[PDB]
Amino acid sequence: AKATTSVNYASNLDKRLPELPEGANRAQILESTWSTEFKVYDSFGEAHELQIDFARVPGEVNAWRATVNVDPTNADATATRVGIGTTDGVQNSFIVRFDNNGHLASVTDTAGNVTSPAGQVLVQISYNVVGANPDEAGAPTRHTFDVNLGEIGTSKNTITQFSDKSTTKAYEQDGYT
Repeated sequence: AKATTSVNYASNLDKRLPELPEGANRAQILESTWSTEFKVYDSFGEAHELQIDFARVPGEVNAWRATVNVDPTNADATATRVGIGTTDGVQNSFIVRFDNNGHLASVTDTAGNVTSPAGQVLVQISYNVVGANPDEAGAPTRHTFDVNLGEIGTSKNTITQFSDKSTTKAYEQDGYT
């Protein structure tokens, strides 16, 4: 068994999606969110569900908040965290921003850590592997891997924000059982 080390995403987020309204109902939450899921693997051979939900940042054009959880039905226990270069001092969301052409521009985590202005965009992810024996100090054992959103400034194999149907999804990961 090989633990996942990278998950690659591509495809589009519809620039025209409505912002989530104040006191949204069930149908309104669904309408304002693009939800994605994909299977990753831990080092013990077990599969986990990686869920990333995207929604526009109210009040900032070309900006979306992505909320990430491994195993949504156990998300309190997995305590997923995401960051740029780290998963310490951070929550489980990031803001992805696009330029006026619809192309990826930056990702910023909840601590303010931000991608370089050019090149590939990697978001580090970690979560507790539940049931795994804790570590030396007793802390829960975690699995870390990257989410690769593509190359800044290009549409090929990269997440985009055009005025077109939402299609963003994970296309590949590298672990297996």
